[PDB]
Amino acid sequence: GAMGPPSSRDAVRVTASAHMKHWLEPVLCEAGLGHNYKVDKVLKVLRIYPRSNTLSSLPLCLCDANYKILAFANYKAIAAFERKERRRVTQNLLNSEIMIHSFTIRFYNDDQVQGFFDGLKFKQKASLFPGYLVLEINDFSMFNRDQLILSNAGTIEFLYGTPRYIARFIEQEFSDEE
Repeated sequence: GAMGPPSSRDAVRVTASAHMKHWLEPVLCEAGLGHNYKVDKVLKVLRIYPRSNTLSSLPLCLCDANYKILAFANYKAIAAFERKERRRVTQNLLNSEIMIHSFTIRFYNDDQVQGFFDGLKFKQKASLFPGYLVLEINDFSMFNRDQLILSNAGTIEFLYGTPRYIARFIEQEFSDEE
């Protein structure tokens, strides 16, 4: 007395082929992104601190392929996931993979990151100017449906000591010259 028909004609086929790639290196050199730039890449988030706003999107910590930076999504980007998925993205949607359509570079200091997170303290080794690279998510979308975590984030280094990041954004101008 067998029961339950086979799943073939009624069911569909799923492949899903996507792997993490290093864009932090080429983006700052090959792409030379700066003030106004827009590229498509994958990003993984490891920590999120929900707020009373109940927008399902707030300042969170993410780790890329080469380094881990701090970033926050704009309301325009926040409302997007709500319309397309009508669910909390910060839960498991962000952890999987995200494709940012547009993003802008921003500098953050010890005080800025403090308020940005529950109380994460970043050491810049005695610095007056901001040495933290923070991105902005104006509009993003779910790239990979599958849920995966960046287990290689531990081996990844920090941008706080990267001479390239500091030289490209800080060494550009320091003295007022006036």
